[PDB]
Order: sequence, then structure tokens, then C-alpha cells
Amino acid sequence: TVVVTTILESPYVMMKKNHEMLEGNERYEGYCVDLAAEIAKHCGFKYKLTIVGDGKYGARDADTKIWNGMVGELVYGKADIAIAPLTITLVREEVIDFSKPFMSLGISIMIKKGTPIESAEDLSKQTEIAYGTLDSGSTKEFFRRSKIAVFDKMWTYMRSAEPSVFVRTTAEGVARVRKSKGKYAYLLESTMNEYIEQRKPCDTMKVGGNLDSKGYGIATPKGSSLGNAVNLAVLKLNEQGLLDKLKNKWWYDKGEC
Amino acid sequence: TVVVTTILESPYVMMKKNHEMLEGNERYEGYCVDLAAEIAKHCGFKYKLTIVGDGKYGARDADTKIWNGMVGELVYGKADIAIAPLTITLVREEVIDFSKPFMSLGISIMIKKGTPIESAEDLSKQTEIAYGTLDSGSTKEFFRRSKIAVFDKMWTYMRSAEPSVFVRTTAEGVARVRKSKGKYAYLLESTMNEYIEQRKPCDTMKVGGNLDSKGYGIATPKGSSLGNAVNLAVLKLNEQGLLDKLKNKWWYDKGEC
Ligand SMILES: O=C1N=c2cc([N+](=O)[O-])c([N+](=O)[O-])cc2=NC1=O
Ligand SMILES: O=C1N=c2cc([N+](=O)[O-])c([N+](=O)[O-])cc2=NC1=O
Repeated sequence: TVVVTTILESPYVMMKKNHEMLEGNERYEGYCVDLAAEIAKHCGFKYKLTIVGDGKYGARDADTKIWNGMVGELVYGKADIAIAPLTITLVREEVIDFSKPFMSLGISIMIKKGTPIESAEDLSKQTEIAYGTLDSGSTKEFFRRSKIAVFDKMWTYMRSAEPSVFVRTTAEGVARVRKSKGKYAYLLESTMNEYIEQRKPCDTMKVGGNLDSKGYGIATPKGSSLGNAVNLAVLKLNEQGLLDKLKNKWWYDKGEC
Repeated sequence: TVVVTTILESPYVMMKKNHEMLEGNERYEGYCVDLAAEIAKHCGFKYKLTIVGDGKYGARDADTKIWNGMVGELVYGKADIAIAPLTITLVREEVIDFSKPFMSLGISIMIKKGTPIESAEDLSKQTEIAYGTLDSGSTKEFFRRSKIAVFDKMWTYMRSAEPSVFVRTTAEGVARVRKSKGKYAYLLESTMNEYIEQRKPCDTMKVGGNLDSKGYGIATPKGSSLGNAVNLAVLKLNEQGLLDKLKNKWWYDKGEC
């Protein structure tokens, strides 16, 4: 039985309301739960969904050299595959294998409806409306390293803004936008942004085009005997229109706004 | 010296007008020429750019079983690597390996400026403005296989439309949009659509969102000693902003509109 590590991130993997009455894989629902069943069908395996212990995606502590999260579970042999919204990055790709992306995304801007901001350029031209990113990760790194005039200006502002515009978690960034009365905008991944936009109380909005591009992929330990088939399954599912069907299902069909 | 196969497709690879006075890789210019140099540098190999003999991407004859194009050049050992706008697809990944995508794209609609069409649903609700795809390939198959009502409606129309709405080449689909006085819309790659949008006479426009998601990838034979490095180089180039810099350079900085 293949041990699948995943993460409780909506709408990818969520506990069903009546989860206490259920056991195993049936306790969960979501985009990745559906995707897991599809991957298993196309690769011919049985699996057990397990939520990553530390609730993380996966980063390497710079001093201790240790990997946490789902990446850590793969690197250390605790799971056979990770079917979750895990970003395909260079550092991760160096220690684990990734399938081709099953979903594309990029940095975007989330505002509280009513806020007079329509782009990154709008944000950069003022300070009245504070804006920031998660305190660590791809979005923060993008701005810190950017050579582009507009993004570099946003970085100079964010890195010295007081009080701090950085947040510890994505939920905090979304909550800060919602409870800041039009005075805060949050830079986060487009997928999460468009998802929140379809959730009650329907008070947020995604503005402007994506600032960069990246993709989520299914991961397996380096040299895994599942890698090849998993990759082919992703490509097949995309061409069959299934990946798009699942995106529409969990974001819009199940939307509230 | 690595033998790289590529294709003369703008703005990816263009033969400099004064190529006779030039030698080797210096005879060409374009997005893929710049990409080849970056990949070569980040993988530590010397290479020679060659233009695919039959000028094709790579398709397997339903009867002959023979692979044409760049894919054929790889599976038959005529080239070690393909650095071109080669779409990552299931049929091709069955016989060659693809790196993570260096460019994202999807089926899009090209119209003559002024055409009262903003989406696929708009096209599907009328017949006055004819629309079609290349007479063979990915975009045609997308419509033929779709279970989505709008796309199925569009297929039923294109299949029996008279005069024929299918074109022999991409250049013909583009020329047909330009010369049909707003009475023809062309379905093609978003990358090519946005490229043509930046070329004189500046009479075309990309409208609506992409109907699907695909990516271009660097291709190498199965078991290639170049596979791992190439993959890492693509991710690094994306994270350092180089791929976005490259596209902006060839599509917009050099744009004529
Ligand atoms: O791998 C990752 N995947 C992510 C996926 C999401 N997600 O939205 O699914 C988010 N996020 O919530 O912004 C952050 C992420 N950070 C990561 O490091
Ligand atoms: O792999 C391929 N790559 C393509 C790239 C392009 N391109 O973007 O130049 C086109 N197109 O433009 O139609 C068609 C393609 N067809 C293919 O089958």
C-alpha cells in the first residue's frame, strides 16, 4: 500500500464535516483527494492518504541541513509519494523527483473589495495602503532578488515598513486583508487568491496579472519506481481535461460568491 | 560537442540575414538561441545548433509508426537534445524525456481587431464569423475529444463548416484572420497569438482566456546524461527571472506595436 503524504490545505485536502464517522481515505475530500484516486487508477496501486506530521510543505534548515514537511517525508523514506499543491522548485528538485506540473500559478495581489488598487504598479506608487508577503518563501524571495524597477521598489518599501507587513502564515495574510479596512493588500499565490475570492464572506478580490510563474507537481523520492508512471498519468489527465474539470469543481462549482 | 536540434519558428530561431558571413551558432538569433546558450552554460557543455531536417515538431504516423520532426531526430539518434518550442505531450513523453516547462501556454483565440468576439462561448453562439484550427494536431484533437458543452458545440460546427475552416499551416490561419475582414477567428497557441499581436500591421488581437494548459519543454532521449542538469537549469533560470526576461525581450522589447 502506497503511503501518500499530503497537507490540509483547502480545497486540496479537507476533512469532510462528518469525518468522525469515517475512516481512512474516506475522511477526506478535495482536489488532491480526487487527483490521488486518479493517479492511483492510472498507475495501478492502492494507497493510504496521510497528513504530513508537521503540517509543512518542505524547506531545508540552512544550519542543520534537515528537510521538514512533505519533502522531508519523501527524503527520509516516511512516504512514497506526495500528492498536494507542492511547488516545483530547484532546491526541492535536487533532493526529490517531480512530475510535470498539474497546476500552474504565480504571485498575485489580494485586496479587500473597495481598495483602490488594481495592480502591482498601483501598490508601488503609494504607501497609504500597506502591502506584504509571507515572511519566508517563493513570494518573498521573488521581491528580494528582483531586478525589475517596480518589484525592486516594492521590496525596498516592504523590507523596511513599520509596523511589519510580513505575515507568518497564508491564513494570517488573508485575515489581515479582511480585517484591515481597505488598508492592507497581500501578495500570495494566484490559486489561493482565486480560491478565497469564491469563499464567504466574499469580501476579497484578485487584481492584476501574475507577477511570475511556477507550477505544483506530484513528488516521489529520487529514483522511485513510481516516478515514470506518475508523470505520464499527470500528462494524460491534463489532456483528457480532467485537471481543468477538478479545478472548476473545487473553485467555482463549489463556490459561494 | 552536443548536437542540438531546433526549428525555424519566430521568434525562437531566425537565421540572421547576413548568415553567410557568419559561422556556427552565430548564424542564428532568437529566444531559443539565447535559451540554448543559458542551458549550455548551466550544464557545462559545448553544442552545435542544427535546424530539424523536415522542419517539423514531432508526430508519429498512425500507420508507418515513424516519428518525424525533432522527436524523430532524437529517437533515431540524429540529435542529442531538442531546444525549441516543443509542447510537452503524452505521446511524445512515451519516447523522449521532457524537462520541466520553460514556457506556459494554452489554446487561444486570434481575431482581427474589431471582431465582436471576446471568448470561445461567443464564437460558439454564432456562425457569421467563421472559426477553425490547423487541419491536424493538438488544437484540432482538443475540440474533437472535448466533453465540455461549449467546445463540443464548436467542434460540431467546425467539422461540417463550409467553406472549410481548417488551415494547412499556422501562417495560413494568421493570414486568413488578417485577410477575412473580421469574418474569421483562428484557434492557436497563446504564445504565437501574443507574438503576432506585437507584429506589424498590428491588426490582430488575442481575446479570452486559454482553453487549456500546456508547456514547452527541452527534450532529450531516454537515458540521456543531459536530462537531470537540463531540468535543474530550467528551474534555476525561471527562479532568477531569466525566462521572463527572455520572453519580454523577444515578444515585447522587440515588438512593433
Ligand atoms: O510548496 C508549496 N505549496 C504552496 C501551496 C499553497 N497553496 O495555496 O496551496 C500555498 N499558499 O497557500 O499560498 C503556499 C505554498 N507554499 C509552498 O511552499
Ligand atoms: O510541439 C509543437 N510546438 C508548437 C509550437 C508552435 N509555436 O508556438 O510556434 C506552434 N504554433 O505556433 O502553432 C505549433 C506547435 N505545434 C507542436 O506540435
